[PDB]
Amino acid sequence: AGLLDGKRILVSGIITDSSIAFHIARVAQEQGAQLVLTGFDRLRLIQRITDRLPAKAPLLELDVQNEEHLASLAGRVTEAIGAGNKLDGVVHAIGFMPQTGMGINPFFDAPYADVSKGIHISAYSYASMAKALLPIMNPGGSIVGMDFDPSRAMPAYNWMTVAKSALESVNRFVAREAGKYGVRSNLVAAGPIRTLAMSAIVGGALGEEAGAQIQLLEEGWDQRAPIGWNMKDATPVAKTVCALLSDWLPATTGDIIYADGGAHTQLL
Amino acid sequence: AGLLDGKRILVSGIITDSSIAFHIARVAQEQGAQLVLTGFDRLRLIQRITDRLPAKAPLLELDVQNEEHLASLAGRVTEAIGAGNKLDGVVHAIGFMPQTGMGINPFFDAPYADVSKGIHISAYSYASMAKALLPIMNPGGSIVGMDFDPSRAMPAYNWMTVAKSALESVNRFVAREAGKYGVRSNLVAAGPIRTLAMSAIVGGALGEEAGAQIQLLEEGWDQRAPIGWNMKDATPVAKTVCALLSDWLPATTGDIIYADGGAHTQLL
Amino acid sequence: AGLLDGKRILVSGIITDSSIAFHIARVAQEQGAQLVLTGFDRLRLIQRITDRLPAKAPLLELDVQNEEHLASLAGRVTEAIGAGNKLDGVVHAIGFMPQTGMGINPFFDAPYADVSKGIHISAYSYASMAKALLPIMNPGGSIVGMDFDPSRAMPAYNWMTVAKSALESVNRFVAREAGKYGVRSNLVAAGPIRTLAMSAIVGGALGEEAGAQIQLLEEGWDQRAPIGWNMKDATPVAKTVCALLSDWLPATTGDIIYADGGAHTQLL
Amino acid sequence: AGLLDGKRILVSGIITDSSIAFHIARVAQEQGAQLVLTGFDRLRLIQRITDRLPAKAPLLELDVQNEEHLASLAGRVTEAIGAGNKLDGVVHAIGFMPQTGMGINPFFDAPYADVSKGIHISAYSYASMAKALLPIMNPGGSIVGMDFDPSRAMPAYNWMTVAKSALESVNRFVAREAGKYGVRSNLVAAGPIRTLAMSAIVGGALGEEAGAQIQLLEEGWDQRAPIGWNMKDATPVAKTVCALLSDWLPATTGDIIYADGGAHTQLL
Ligand SMILES: NC(=O)c1c[n+]([C@@H]2O[C@H](COP(=O)([O-])OP(=O)(O)OC[C@H]3O[C@@H](n4cnc5c(N)ncnc54)[C@H](O)[C@@H]3O)[C@@H](O)[C@H]2O)ccc1C(=O)c1ccncc1
Ligand SMILES: NC(=O)c1c[n+]([C@@H]2O[C@H](COP(=O)([O-])OP(=O)(O)OC[C@H]3O[C@@H](n4cnc5c(N)ncnc54)[C@H](O)[C@@H]3O)[C@@H](O)[C@H]2O)ccc1C(=O)c1ccncc1
Ligand SMILES: NC(=O)c1c[n+]([C@@H]2O[C@H](COP(=O)([O-])OP(=O)(O)OC[C@H]3O[C@@H](n4cnc5c(N)ncnc54)[C@H](O)[C@@H]3O)[C@@H](O)[C@H]2O)ccc1C(=O)c1ccncc1
Ligand SMILES: NC(=O)c1c[n+]([C@@H]2O[C@H](COP(=O)([O-])OP(=O)(O)OC[C@H]3O[C@@H](n4cnc5c(N)ncnc54)[C@H](O)[C@@H]3O)[C@@H](O)[C@H]2O)ccc1C(=O)c1ccncc1
Repeated sequence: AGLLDGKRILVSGIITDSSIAFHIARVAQEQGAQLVLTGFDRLRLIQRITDRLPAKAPLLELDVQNEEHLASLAGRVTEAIGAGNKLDGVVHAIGFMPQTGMGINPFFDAPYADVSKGIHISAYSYASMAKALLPIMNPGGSIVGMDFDPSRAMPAYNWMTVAKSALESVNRFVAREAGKYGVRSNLVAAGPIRTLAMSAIVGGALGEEAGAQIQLLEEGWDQRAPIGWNMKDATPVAKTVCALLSDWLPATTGDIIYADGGAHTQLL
Repeated sequence: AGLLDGKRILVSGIITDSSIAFHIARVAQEQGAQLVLTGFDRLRLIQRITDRLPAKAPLLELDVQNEEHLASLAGRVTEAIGAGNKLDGVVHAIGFMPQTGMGINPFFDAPYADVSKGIHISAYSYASMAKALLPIMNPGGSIVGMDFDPSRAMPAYNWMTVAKSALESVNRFVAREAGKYGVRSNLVAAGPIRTLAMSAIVGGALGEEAGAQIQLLEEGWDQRAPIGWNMKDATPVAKTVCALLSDWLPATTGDIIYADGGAHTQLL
Repeated sequence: AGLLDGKRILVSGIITDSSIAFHIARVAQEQGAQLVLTGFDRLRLIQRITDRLPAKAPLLELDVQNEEHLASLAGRVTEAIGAGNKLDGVVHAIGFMPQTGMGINPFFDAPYADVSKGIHISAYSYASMAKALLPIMNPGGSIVGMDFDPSRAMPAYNWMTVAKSALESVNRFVAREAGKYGVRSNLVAAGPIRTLAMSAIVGGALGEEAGAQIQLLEEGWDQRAPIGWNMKDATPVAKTVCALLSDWLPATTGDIIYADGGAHTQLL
Repeated sequence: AGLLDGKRILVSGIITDSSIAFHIARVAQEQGAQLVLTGFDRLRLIQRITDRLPAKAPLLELDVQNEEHLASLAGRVTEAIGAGNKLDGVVHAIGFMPQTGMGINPFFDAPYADVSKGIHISAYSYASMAKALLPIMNPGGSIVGMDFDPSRAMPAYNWMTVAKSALESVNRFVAREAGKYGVRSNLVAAGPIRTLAMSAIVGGALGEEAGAQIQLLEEGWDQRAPIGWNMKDATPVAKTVCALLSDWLPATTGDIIYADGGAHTQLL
C-alpha cells in the first residue's frame, strides 16, 4: 500500500507516548510518510519519546505563543527536509486551557487572561501555524487540526469547548487562505481519548465532580456510538487524520470529519 | 398590550442613534419596560443620545474590560432601580474587533493581542455580564445577546466571525448557570444592519475590497431572505429581542433566534 | 395585553383535551385571537372537546390526505370567517406514523406504504395546507407547524423522526412560497409531551422496549434542559407557537424555534 | 498501493458513462476492489456501458421499488461472489424524482404520489438495500450513499432536496442497525456534477427558469469552494466514496462527508 508514500508531513503535539499526535506520527510513518516533528517545552523528553517511532524524524522546537519560533519555523523545516523540498501535510494537535477554565472551577470564575491563553494556544495557533507553513507547502497539500464537537455545551470542558468552537471557525477561514496554495484545511473531531492528562482528570485532578462528569461523558459516548467507542485506543483517530493527509478526500476543506464512533449522530 | 409591562431591563450597547441597542431600548419602553442603560466610554454623548428615548432611563458606565466596573455593576443597578427590586431582562449588544482583525487586513496578519481584545469584548463579556447580573435577576428573567451567523466563513468579517462563533458557544454555557436562577440566555442572530460603523465600512473605511464584499453580502441577503431584508431598518431585530425578553418564549435557552429575513435557511 | 388581538387563526390538530393543539387554541383565544378549527375524522368528539375552549370556534373537517377537503378548504374557511376577511395565522399540528414505523417493530421492517402514509400526513401535508391557505392569508401572516428535533437518530421514534426531517425541509420551501404573500413559515420543535398517545406508548402500547426507551428519553430531557422540562405541561409550547403567530418575530421564516427547555443545546 | 485491495463491493446506480457510480466503480477497481454491479431497467445498456470498466463485474438487476428483487438480492450476490464470501462495501447511488417534483413545476403542484415515488427511490431505498445486504456483509464493512446538502432550500431541486433531507435522516437510523454487524453507514454530499440528466436540465429540459437557476447554483459553487469545484469531473467524488469504503475512516458512521470543494463551509 503506502497511503502517505513520499509525503513530507510536519506533526506537532507529541508530549507523551499516549499523545494522540504520537499515534498519528506512528501511523503516518507506517504509511510511508517522512516526518518532521515539533515539540513545545520539554524537548529532551519529547526526543526520548519519539525515539520509539518506527523511523527517525527531526524534532524542532515550537512554542506557538512565541512569535520568533513561528517567524523562523519555515526556515528550520526547510533545513530539516532539504532546500527545494516542501511539506505535503501539517498536523496541528495542540491544545491547552488553564485549570481555572476547566474542571470544577466555576465557568464564571475563569479570568480572561487564562481564557485568552487557552484560546491563543488552542485556536489562534491553528491560523499561526498555517500562516508559517503554507509558503512551504505543495499544491495538493493538507493541514489537519484536532477538534472535539463543541456544538452543545457539556460539563467540565467549559472554556476549552469555547476554544474548540473558535477553532472550528478559524479552520473555515484558514481553508480560504490555504485554498490559494492548492492546500486543504480540515479538522478531525475525536471522541474522548484517555491521554495522560485526561486520565489524570478522570482520576480527580481538577475536582471530584469534574472527574465524575467526564467519566459519565465517556460511558455515554460508547453507548451512543453505533460502532462503539474505545477511549483507550487512539488508532482509529490517527487513521482518520491520515485519511485527510492523503489524496483520498481531495474535495473537502474548511470541514470537520468526526472520528467519534458516530456518537454525535445519535441522541441516545 | 404592553409586551414588557413592568419588567426592569438593563440594555447595554447604545453608542449612536443608529445602534441596534438604541432601537431595542426604544421598542422595549414602547412596550412598558422600565430601563437602566449602560454605556462604554463617551457617557456624555450617550446621555445626549438616549434623551431621545420615549422615557427616561438611568445611564451607568460599563467598560466590560474593567473588572472594577463589573464588580460594582450589580450595586449600581440596584441603586438605580431601588433596593428590593431586581432585573427581569439583560441585553448584551456589545461588540468590537480592532481593524487588523477585520477588513482588507489579511486574516493571518491580525496579531493575537488584537484578536484577544476583540474576543474579550465580543464573547467573554457575555459571560462577565451574566456573572455580574444573575445575582440580581428574577426567576423568569431573560438575558439576550446580539449575534450574527458565523457557521460559515465569509469575506471581511474575519476575526469578528470567529468572535461570534466563540460567543454562541459562551451562550450555551451561560444558559447552564442562568438556569439555576430560573433565567433564560439566548442570542439573536441579525441580518446586516446599516449602523454608523457598517456604513463607514461599506463606504471604504477598512479598504475598498472589504467594502465591496460587505456590499455584495448585503444584497445577497435581501435576495436570499424569503420575506426580504432591509438593512436600514433595525426594528424587526429590536422586536425579536423584545420577544425573547418577554414571557412568550419561556422554554428556549442556550439558543439562537435568527432575525435575518430567513436568509440563513436558503442557499440561494 | 392581547398578543393576538384581532388575528384570525386556523388551528388544526385537536383530537383530545391533551392535544398540543388544544393548548395552542386555548392560549391563542386567551390572547384575543378569533379561531377556526379543523379536525380529522371524529368530528363529533372534536366538537365536544373544543366546547371547553374559552370561546366558540367553528369546526371544519379536514383530512389532509383528501384532495377534495383541501381543494375546498379555503372556501369553507372564508365562509366561517366571512367574505372579505382573511386568516392571519395557520397552525399545523398534525402528525401520524403507522405502528410498523415506530416502536419496537424493527426500523427495516416498516413497509414503504406505511412510511409513505406517515410522511404524507406528517410532512407533505404542511405544503398541502399552505398551498390551500396562502391565497386567503393577509400580509404579515404566519404559518407554524409542530416539529421535534430529528438532527440525530434516537430510539423508537424511527420513521416518525425521518418524517420530521422531511418536514423541516418542506418548511424551508414553504417559506419561499409564503414569502410572496408577505407570510412567514416556521416550526416549533417541542420537547416530549405526555399526550394521550405518548402516554399509551410509554405505558407499553408499542412494545415494552419502546416504552422503556421513550421513558429514558424523557428523563434525560429534563436533566439536559438548563431550565428543566415538564412533559406534562404543554403551555410553554403553546406560548411559543403564539409568539410566532404574533408580530414579534417578524424577521424569522423557513426557521425552527426550539421550545424544549434548551435540551438540544446541551450534550449532557 | 491498493486502497480497496481484496474488498468485495456492490455498486448500484450506473446508467450512463457519466453516472457518478460509473466513476466510483472505475476508481474502486483501480484500487483493487472486486465488484458486483446492480442496474435498474435497461440492463442491456448498462452491461454495454460497464464493459468499459477496467475489470469485469457481474451485473444484477435491481429495481429498489421491487420487493421481489430486494428479497432475492442477497442470494444473487452470494451466487455472483461465491458461497462463503461476503461483501465488504455497498454503494447506493440511486436517486430519482418525477418532473413535477423538480424544475419549474411549482413546489405546491407536485402530487403526493410523485413525491412518494421520489422519496421511495431516493431515501427509503437506502434502508431497503441495507436491510437486504447487511446479512451478507463482513465486520469492518462500509455502506455509502450519495447525497447533496439539503440543510437550506434552493431553487429547482424542490422535492428532491426534501428527499435528500429524508435520506440523511434514514442514514442515521441505518447506522444503528449496521453497527450491530460491525458495519459503517455514511453519505457523501457531492457538489453539482454534470451528469447526462443534469446537463439536460441546465439545457432547459425542465423549464428555462430551472435551467438558469441550476446554472447560477453551479457557478456560485466554484466561487464559494476554497479549492474550487469542477462540475465536469466526478473523480474527486469517487475518491471520497472510496475513502469511506476503505479502512481509513473506521470511526465514522451515521455521518456525512462533504466532497463539494468546501463550498458548504463558506457563505460567500
Ligand atoms: N479526549 C482527548 O484527549 C481529546 C483530545 N483532542 C485534541 O487532540 C489534540 C492533542 O491533545 P491530546 O493528545 O489529548 O493531549 P496532549 O497533552 O498529548 O498533547 C497536545 C499538545 O498540546 C501542546 N502544547 C501546549 N502548549 C503548547 C504551545 N504553546 N506550543 C506548542 N505546543 C503546545 C503540548 O505540548 C502537547 O503536546 C488537542 O487539540 C486536543 O484538544 C480532541 C478530542 C478529545 C477531547 O478532548 C474530547 C472532549 C470532549 N468530547 C469529546 C472529545
Ligand atoms: N450589521 C450589524 O450592525 C450587526 C450587528 N450585530 C451585533 O449587534 C451588537 C451591537 O452592534 P451595532 O449596533 O451594529 O454597533 P454599535 O457600534 O452601535 O454598538 C455596539 C457597542 O459596542 C460597544 N463597546 C465596545 N467596547 C465596549 C466595552 N469595552 N464595554 C462596553 N461596551 C463596548 C460600543 O460602545 C457600542 O455601543 C454587536 O454584538 C454586533 O456585533 C449583529 C449582526 C449584524 C452583523 O454584524 C452581521 C454581520 C454579518 N452577517 C450578518 C450580520
Ligand atoms: N411529545 C409529543 O407529543 C410531541 C408532539 N409533536 C408534534 O405535535 C403535533 C401534534 O401532536 P400531539 O398533540 O402530540 O398528538 P395528537 O394525537 O393530539 O394530535 C395531532 C393530530 O394528528 C392529526 N391527524 C392524523 N391524521 C390526520 C389527517 N389525515 N388529517 C388531519 N389531521 C390528522 C390527529 O387527528 C390529531 O389531532 C404533531 O406534529 C406532533 O408530531 C412534536 C414534539 C413532541 C415529540 O413527539 C418529540 C419526540 C421526540 N423528541 C422530542 C419531542
Ligand atoms: N449533481 C449531481 O449529479 C448530483 C448527484 N448526486 C447523487 O448521486 C447519485 C447518482 O446520481 P447521478 O450519477 O447524478 O445520476 P444517474 O442518472 O447517473 O444515476 C443514478 C441512478 O438512479 C437510478 N434509478 C432510478 N430508479 C431506480 C430504481 N428504482 N432502482 C434502482 N436504481 C434506480 C438510475 O437507474 C441511475 O443509475 C444520486 O443519489 C444523486 O442524487 C448527489 C449530488 C449531486 C447533486 O444533485 C447536487 C444538487 C444540488 N447541490 C449540490 C449537488
